[PDB]
Amino acid sequence: TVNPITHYIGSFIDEFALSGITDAVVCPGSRSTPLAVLCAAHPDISVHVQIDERSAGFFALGLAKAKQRPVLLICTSGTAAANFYPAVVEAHYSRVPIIVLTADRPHELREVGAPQAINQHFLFGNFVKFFTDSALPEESPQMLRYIRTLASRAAGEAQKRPMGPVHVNVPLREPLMPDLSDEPFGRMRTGRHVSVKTGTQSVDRESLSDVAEMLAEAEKGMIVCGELHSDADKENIIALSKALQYPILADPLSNLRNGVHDKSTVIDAYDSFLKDDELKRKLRPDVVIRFGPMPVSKPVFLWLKDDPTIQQIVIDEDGGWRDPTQASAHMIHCNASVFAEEIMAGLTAATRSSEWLEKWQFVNGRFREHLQTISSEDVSFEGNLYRILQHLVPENSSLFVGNSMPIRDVDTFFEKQDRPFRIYSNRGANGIDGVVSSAMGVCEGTKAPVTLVIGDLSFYHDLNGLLAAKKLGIPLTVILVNNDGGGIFSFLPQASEKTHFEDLFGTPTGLDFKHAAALYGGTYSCPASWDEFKTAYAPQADKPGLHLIEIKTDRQSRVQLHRDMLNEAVREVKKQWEL
Amino acid sequence: TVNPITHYIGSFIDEFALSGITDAVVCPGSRSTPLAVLCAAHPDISVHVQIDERSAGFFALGLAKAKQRPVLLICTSGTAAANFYPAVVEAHYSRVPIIVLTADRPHELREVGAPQAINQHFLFGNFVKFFTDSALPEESPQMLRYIRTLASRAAGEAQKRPMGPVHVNVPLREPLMPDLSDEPFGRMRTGRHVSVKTGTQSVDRESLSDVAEMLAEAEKGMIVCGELHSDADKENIIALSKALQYPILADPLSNLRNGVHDKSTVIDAYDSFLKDDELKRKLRPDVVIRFGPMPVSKPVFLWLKDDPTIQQIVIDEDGGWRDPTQASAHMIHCNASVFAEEIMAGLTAATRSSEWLEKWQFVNGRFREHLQTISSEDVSFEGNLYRILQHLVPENSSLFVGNSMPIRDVDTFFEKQDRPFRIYSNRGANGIDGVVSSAMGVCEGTKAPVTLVIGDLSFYHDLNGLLAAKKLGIPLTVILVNNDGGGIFSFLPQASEKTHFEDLFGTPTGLDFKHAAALYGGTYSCPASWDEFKTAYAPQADKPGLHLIEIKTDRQSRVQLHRDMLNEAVREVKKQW
Amino acid sequence: TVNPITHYIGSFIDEFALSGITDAVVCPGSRSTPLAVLCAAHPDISVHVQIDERSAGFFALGLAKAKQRPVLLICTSGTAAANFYPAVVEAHYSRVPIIVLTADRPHELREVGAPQAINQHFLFGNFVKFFTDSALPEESPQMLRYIRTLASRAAGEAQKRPMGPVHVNVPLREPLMPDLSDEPFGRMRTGRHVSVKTGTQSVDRESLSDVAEMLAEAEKGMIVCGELHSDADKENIIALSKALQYPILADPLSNLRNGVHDKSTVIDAYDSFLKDDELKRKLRPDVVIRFGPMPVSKPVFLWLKDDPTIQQIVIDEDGGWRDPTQASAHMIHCNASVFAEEIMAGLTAATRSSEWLEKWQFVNGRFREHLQTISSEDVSFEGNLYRILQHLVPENSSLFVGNSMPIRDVDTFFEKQDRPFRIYSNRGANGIDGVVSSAMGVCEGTKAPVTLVIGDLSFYHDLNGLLAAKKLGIPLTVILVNNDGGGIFSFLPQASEKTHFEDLFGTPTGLDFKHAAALYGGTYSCPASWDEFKTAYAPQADKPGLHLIEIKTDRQSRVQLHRDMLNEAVREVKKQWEL
Ligand SMILES: Cc1ncc(C[n+]2csc(CCOP(=O)(O)OP(=O)(O)O)c2C)c(N)n1
Ligand SMILES: Cc1ncc(C[n+]2csc(CCOP(=O)(O)OP(=O)(O)O)c2C)c(N)n1
Ligand SMILES: Cc1ncc(C[n+]2csc(CCOP(=O)(O)OP(=O)(O)O)c2C)c(N)n1
Ligand SMILES: [Mn+2]
Ligand SMILES: [Mn+2]
Ligand SMILES: [Mn+2]
Ligand code: NA
Ligand code: NA
Ligand code: NA
Repeated sequence: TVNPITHYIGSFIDEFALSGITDAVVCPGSRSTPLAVLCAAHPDISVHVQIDERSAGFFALGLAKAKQRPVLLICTSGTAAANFYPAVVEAHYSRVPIIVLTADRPHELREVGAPQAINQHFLFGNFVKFFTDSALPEESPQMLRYIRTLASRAAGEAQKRPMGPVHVNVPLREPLMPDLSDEPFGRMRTGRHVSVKTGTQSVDRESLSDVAEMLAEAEKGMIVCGELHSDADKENIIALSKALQYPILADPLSNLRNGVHDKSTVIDAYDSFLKDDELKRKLRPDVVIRFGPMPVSKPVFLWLKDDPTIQQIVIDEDGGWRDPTQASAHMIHCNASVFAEEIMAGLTAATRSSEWLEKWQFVNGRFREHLQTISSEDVSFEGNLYRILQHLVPENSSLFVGNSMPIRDVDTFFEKQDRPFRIYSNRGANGIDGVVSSAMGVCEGTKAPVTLVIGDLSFYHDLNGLLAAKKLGIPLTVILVNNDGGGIFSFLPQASEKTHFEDLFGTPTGLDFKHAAALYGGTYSCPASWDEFKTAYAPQADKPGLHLIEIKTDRQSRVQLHRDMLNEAVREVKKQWEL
Repeated sequence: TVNPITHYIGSFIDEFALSGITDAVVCPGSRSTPLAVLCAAHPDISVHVQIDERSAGFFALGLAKAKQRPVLLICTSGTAAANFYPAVVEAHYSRVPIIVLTADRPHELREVGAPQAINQHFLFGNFVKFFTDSALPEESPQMLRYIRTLASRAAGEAQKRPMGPVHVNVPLREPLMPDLSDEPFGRMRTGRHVSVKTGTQSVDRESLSDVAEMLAEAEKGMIVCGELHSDADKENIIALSKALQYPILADPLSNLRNGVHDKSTVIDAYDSFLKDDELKRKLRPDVVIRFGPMPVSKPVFLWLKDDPTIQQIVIDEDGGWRDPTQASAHMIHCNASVFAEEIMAGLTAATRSSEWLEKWQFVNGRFREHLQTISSEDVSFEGNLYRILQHLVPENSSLFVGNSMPIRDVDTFFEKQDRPFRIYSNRGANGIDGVVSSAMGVCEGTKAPVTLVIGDLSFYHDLNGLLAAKKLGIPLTVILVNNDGGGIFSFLPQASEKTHFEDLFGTPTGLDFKHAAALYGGTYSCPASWDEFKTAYAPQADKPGLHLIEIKTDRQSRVQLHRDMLNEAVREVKKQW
Repeated sequence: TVNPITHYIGSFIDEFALSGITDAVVCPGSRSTPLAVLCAAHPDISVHVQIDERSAGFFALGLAKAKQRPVLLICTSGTAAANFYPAVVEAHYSRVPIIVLTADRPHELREVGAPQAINQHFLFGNFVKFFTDSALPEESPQMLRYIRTLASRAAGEAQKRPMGPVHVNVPLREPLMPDLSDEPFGRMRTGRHVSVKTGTQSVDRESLSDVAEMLAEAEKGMIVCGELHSDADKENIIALSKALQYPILADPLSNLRNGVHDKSTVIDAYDSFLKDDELKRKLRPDVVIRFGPMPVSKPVFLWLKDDPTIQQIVIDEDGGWRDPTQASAHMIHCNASVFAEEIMAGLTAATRSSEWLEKWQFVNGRFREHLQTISSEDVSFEGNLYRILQHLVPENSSLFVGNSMPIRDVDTFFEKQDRPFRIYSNRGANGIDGVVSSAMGVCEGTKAPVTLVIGDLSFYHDLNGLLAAKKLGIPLTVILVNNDGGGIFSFLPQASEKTHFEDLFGTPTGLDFKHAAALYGGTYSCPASWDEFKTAYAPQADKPGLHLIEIKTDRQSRVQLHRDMLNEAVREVKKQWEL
């Protein structure tokens, strides 16, 4: 008897391959037997095996995040699928295309207390934009058309704007092993069963009129740019700002701070200097153009929120609604490059004055220049790491930035610079979970060196993710910023309420992470100065190697030091202004 | 200028305490500040701080599994809550009561791209029997009544049969820090705002007629008994099987293989000998009574499923539907003790024939007796562990058993004995996830020694759960069964196909676990013999102390040796006959 | 002191008006007080009061279908909202924008057995693309920004492609009456709080290459056009068929059969003649281009489904996936006009051969000519009503076509003609529910005459929808095709199993509908010939006026007369073809 799984799943897997899927992250199980095996057999899909399904999730995340096209993510029936939940959520908010396949029992064994079986229908709720429970396998030509169409449709839904996770629950009946000598991947058509052509979203010159006029009329504007992934969008946003002569508050994930592009318009110190009331009044713009999601900067958020008379224009091609201020005045569902090209074409020919832009460049330059006069030697002040690391991230490598303080410190401390490198971070939901695995995935995805900057609780959180270093031979340099607990919470007003603060917020572990390096076969460094940090820090991607570089820092004293440093620089700016 | 959070959340947490909540498992975060601070400040609730929310969830699972009453599980907004999903699923199917509180942002900050904010409504779907999005804090008498009522209700729901997880999403608005010096816990009533009294379920004399008739008139019955947690139900199920003279196929989770109760009726080798067609025909029963969920034994499942003419009577007080054979003939939603007694009170004085019982005892005695003559010295054969460890587990302690082969090996090799101890396992959904933390929770829950028997892939899966040892000073003995990979898959007929087997199923980590022991401050042992295993093995609960005992075994040769051993004790049974 | 509801809900309703809402369909209730009163008081919103929520829902459906922009749909707490489900489902599949607002009890009165309170959270599941449970009313400036933003957002989501229903559940605390003397609609800005600019989707020249290339090369192509709304799209689809010389199988809902456009390419008898295997064999195309949802024609479906080697190109601007054949070869997520212009731009100037097209025009013309010769005098044969009615539908009016046989008969017997009028049908889910109220709403919507052709079970189903005639003074001409039961089931192979058929499928009512006309103050006709019909039939929209025109037909003999009549025409075609 032919087993219907051979050609049904064969066709399913083959069609994903035809769709451009080149990678599959697979977690072991018996029930998922045919999905796994057939991904392995298929010559166009590379299989990455991961034991911990939570890490597996964030690994696929990182992979897909790197290439901006989907990867398969496969597990067996039971709590295995439930473990994907954190990564699916992050993928949903970050708009990362993932195709989740979960094996399931057939109907006669569901909802009746069979071993390892759970309700997998709509498991991920609305975090996935497409869900289906595939038909029990069948061999008819009509059902093979159905299964290939399902695969294409799933891949198509993942890549369709609001890119995100999709979910196919795959019930499978016993005899699970596909017959690999019976052309399981056999096709009827020459190429793709169905090719899916998704498109760009545009808003025309005319409906854009209100916005063009307010931009034509406002000398005082600023562009706020969060996470960016498109080169074209970056070139065009930069061009747009020169045409308007508006400064760009550039979030680190925007990657406008680091590159050979023109940066005269780029402002990198705003998170610090905008905490001052007086500089805010001075730099208050009449109009704001936002690109991408909200920047990391809390002071930019508070600024737009607490001053709603500032007219915000929000550009989001995907047509979502990302504006926690409730104060934005225009929500524009337009490709960033189309939007910028249209505005530029509508402006008059006269080069605008750069006076307004100069105020910003003045405040920014004077801020950074004063910071330079303040010592960065002390490795135990957490801030200094970033003041040093910015200059050392090798050209064309990736920097994966942990949540909690590291993404805030990168924002605070990274100045604009001429060397290309990519900053990545899990900013859809800001989890400290699966960060190691995301960085691992990014590495698989880019095939270039990756540095991961990460706090100790986060590191601990995804210790399991280090398995990929050896098991998959994935090179990674981890900069572990270890202040033994949750350093971010020291910034809360409630940090003085000391009877509970340490138990419930500081939460130290006391862990010696050199044992984690050994566990996962990585090398270990614990530099006591930047000279020896520089000697230790050498990311690479030519061969396997896990390098843990641990920096011990003092969370109990960092807040006052941090604030004195910045306040002192802000104070200097105000003095220069008065000259 | 009062913060409404002070008394609103104060009243919320205080009421949980009034309901009998004594433990809160708490994961750090900003938005959950009042939840965590108030649990900490309240004199009746012990706080257990966990960093890894996935671990935290299984830690709470184990705590509530040990006590059969709800604990609080708390986290802040975002992917934190999503990390509770695996434990919530297991609690759902194991029927473990847990009250999940997830901090959220307020409305003006939801669904709008705010930092760390996710859609938390109905987060766990129907794995939870009760969900609500609680009101934004307000301090009026009416809303304080509402909030106290919600806590009790949440508590009551988790304990209402099918016990299980419940979820309250708690949106909170800045000023987050409650004012501790302003009587946050103040009430209007002397005790509980609302006391919830749930009850036992009963089916009456009449409705049990057809069933009590068939049992009376059937000589050839067996009782299948999986996981049980009731002392009364255990006694009565035994009483019952004496009155009828039916054998009891005791799943390890029934715990009927290890206690002071009478065990003449208890059968423990069935999973092994029922693999033979001939012994099955000899011992084919007319009627089967089931208590608890499905036993671990696949052969018992396949028996009832492939011989549908065997009449099954399934007893389930919770009214669930656990029977993947699709062939049971009576589903009875009645308390196990009430059912047993009603069946017994309707039996005549006609002292029952025990030949049928004796056929079972014969087969069990002969199986065990022959196996005993087989050498157990080789530490590298996985089965031997359980053959030795059975006699070593301290009295009044707990053995937590990992999924995959360990629960199966416990089934195969644990014989009935008089030494009392409890066996636990995550058999709701058989995950290899969070097993270490569940054992950790059981230890906290019982304040008695705990031994965890776990395979290597599962141990790696919840390495992070070991943090509880130093951070919470919970003692634990871990017997790490390391065969470097997924040993269970070797039993599959598809293990023969070699090109992919190892990659996709074997999946070795090659991890050296001594480094893990160092990481979490545990003492390490790697005994080459049962003598040094004995010296190393010393579970205790008086002080902190993590002990990792690694047994290296060979999965490549394990199956063939396992089958020989067993097929030989079966052959020997068929001859003694 | 002040009631929060006054400015909270006031700001909510005012912002909907600022969004473009001009109509609110409202159902009475106590808990929905502020919603209904404030809509009533607002100068830009017309309130339409419907008692039966199910009718209300379909009425809102027709109103929004007519104008292609959203309306408010409002009811109190409880089963009232559950009665919107059928309309919401139809709006979802038909892609009709509706903003559904449901009043609710406050938290302290929910899930605790309070009178009339049900769980309204996610009431409509995923039939709505946006749902929220709004905050309890508050008066703070931040919450008035939140609620105005919510109104904009709800409106924006209903109009955002795949247009459809959205749901806001509105919990309200008692004292419910807003203070109308305290400027409930007061703004913080001049004009819209946020303006939402949706755009259009385009695929660029380059990713259209393969499809353009195959279309330039395929002589034998066909365009299949289902429900259309855009005038630009019609013009461009027609232009494209001439550039390519492809016939357009024009579904009645394309409205390509009844307008001033060039119809030289329009094929109208395909549903009939494509039932024949030999004509199918002769007219088989290599490529198919689909616009709009699937047509009504079952024969076209089965054709495309059973010959998967016919290469289909489906254009769907909204990004959905409408193809029940599982056989399509390309899904293009692109504006139809844009797609059309791109293909035309890539075509050479060379004369396109018209022989292929002439085969189709020949078949169609011969079919229709032979049908001309078959008499239509018999008012008891249902087909005839449509052969007569097509020339009688007043120019610039609407024909709303009931589901079941009417839509099929319209497809069968409406030929192309130069007279303009619009045909509407609820083809989203094909329900026989709410058709009257839909019609009523199309009349409110177009401010022009509406004719409704509907079968008797359907007409019975929404008898309540006729209240809108008296109560709301809406004129409607109802052509009631009464065959006493489910006429359509006679085409089933199972109409022979007489032992259960009449009981389960025929389902006669015996109802004398003149009582219904009387109940609702309508005038009644029962024409015995087409002459009496031509005399009674006079759709208008200047005054109130409900006209019920009943046609009694015989479903027992219909099928054979129908099939004989069409097969006769088909056979004439083949004869003619041989000459
Ligand atoms: C999965 C998850 N759980 C909890 C949180 C709440 N949270 C935000 S920051 C933080 C502490 C992070 O500590 P660490 O990684 O050491 O960085 P640090 O604060 O020391 O810079 C926590 C627990 C979260 N963001 N994600
Ligand atoms: C969370 C989860 N992922 C995957 C599975 C599928 N599964 C069942 S047993 C097993 C292998 C476990 O290996 P180990 O703990 O070493 O036990 P062994 O098979 O060697 O006895 C797997 C992957 C599961 N049950 N749960
Ligand atoms: C709400 C609903 N219920 C049932 C159906 C199934 N259905 C399709 S046609 C039909 C019969 C309708 O009869 P009628 O309106 O008299 O038109 P006729 O069939 O006589 O052409 C039914 C019940 C449906 N489409 N919608
Ligand atoms: Mn830290
Ligand atoms: Mn193992
Ligand atoms: Mn009818
Ligand atoms: Na492969
Ligand atoms: Na406490
Ligand atoms: Na009005």
